[PDB]
Amino acid sequence: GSRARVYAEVNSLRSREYWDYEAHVPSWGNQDDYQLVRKLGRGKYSEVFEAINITNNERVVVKILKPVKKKKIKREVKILENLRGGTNIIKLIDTVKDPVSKTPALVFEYINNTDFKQLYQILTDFDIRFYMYELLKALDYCHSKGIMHRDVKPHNVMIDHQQKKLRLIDWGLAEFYHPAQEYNVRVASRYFKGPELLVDYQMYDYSLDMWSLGCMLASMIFRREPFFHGQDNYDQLVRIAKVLGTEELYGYLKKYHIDLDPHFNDILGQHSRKRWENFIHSENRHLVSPEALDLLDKLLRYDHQQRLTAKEAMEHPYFYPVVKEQS
Ligand SMILES: C=CCOc1cccc2c1-c1c(c3c(n1C(C)C)CCCC3=O)C2=O
Repeated sequence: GSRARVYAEVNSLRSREYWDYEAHVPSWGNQDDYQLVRKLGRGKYSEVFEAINITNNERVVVKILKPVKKKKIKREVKILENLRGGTNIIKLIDTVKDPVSKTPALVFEYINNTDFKQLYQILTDFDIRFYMYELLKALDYCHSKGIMHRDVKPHNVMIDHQQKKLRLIDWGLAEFYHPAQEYNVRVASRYFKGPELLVDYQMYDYSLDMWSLGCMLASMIFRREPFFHGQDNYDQLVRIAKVLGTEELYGYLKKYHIDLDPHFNDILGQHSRKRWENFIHSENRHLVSPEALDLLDKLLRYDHQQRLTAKEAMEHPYFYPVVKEQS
């Protein structure tokens, strides 16, 4: 089997009520205090609005939850409660219901997001270090709280590039980590799915989020977004293997006794592991240092166990300029 190298037992060591979200009873406040201003987006199970609290004029974001198992709602609510105060985790202001329909909604702090497509073409070297460090604070926090996000991607990382504020949003796929538990591999967005998901390995952990973070780092330093652009879940693994290597994939599978869907036989081909320097060219050279490549190499690894933890990544020399500035 497999276990997280960090925070493996932290839910076991807490009160059952911490992680037994099905038993959680939220306190549902009154949505009538909020005026919806504009639609910001629509997810598979929610729609999101900018809003104003009419009682105090606070600008907020209201996530109206579409009908789903109330179990999934309790999970997201309990996770957000447990993460209260966490650095760079979106702040849950309240849990409310339409007082007539009883439809639930989550009220979050507002962030003035700069859409990532334009932003990621204009970041400086220091900006990338800064924002990756801020995102790592959120991941180390949630991992330390026994929670895997399972959907790290640019669309879930709100960045106010004027105030230099970052928040990790959309905890609707997040789950509690318990050692030896088998999890659904149908999580994360295609381009950010770790190889463990793509090969149907269910005994994954916090390190899934570190793969996704590595994908984001690669896209920022190299200016190829998304970095691994699969056409489907099968092709996603092929795109990874064309960089990390096919023999290297097979060694990973063998180590964890992972069975490979035979449809991969016709599409993986044979590929040597590539040097990360191969992705450097005149348009991105100013963003790519030895430190950046060393960090990236330690995140984008097949073996989920040997990827850096969020804390190990934060301690890497790549972030020394950020730490010194935050003196
Ligand atoms: C214009 C962008 C700002 O958007 C914000 C800002 C603050 C807080 C949140 C969002 C947000 C949330 C959620 C979603 N957005 C957006 C991306 C549409 C979509 C998926 C579900 C979700 O939770 C926030 O919590």
